[PDB]
Amino acid sequence: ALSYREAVLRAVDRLNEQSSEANLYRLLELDGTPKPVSFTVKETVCPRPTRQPPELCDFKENGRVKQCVGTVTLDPLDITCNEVQ
Repeated sequence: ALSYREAVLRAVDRLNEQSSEANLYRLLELDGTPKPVSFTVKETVCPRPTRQPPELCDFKENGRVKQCVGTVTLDPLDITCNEVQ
């Protein structure tokens, strides 16, 4: 469970690392073999090149919200996030 939650936060970090957007996204809601994941992330006030954990970054109001899905290994990134329509 805990390792699970941590792998999701870790994924959020990777999405931010691979991102091309201006700001860091932060976890909004969390809904051996890789485990399925489904969670939403939301845009924060912190600009992408910032060595600040996203959880210390306030959400941007009216900031973009995305739904991410895929998998995580409790020990490559396999999640794709699409803006919520």
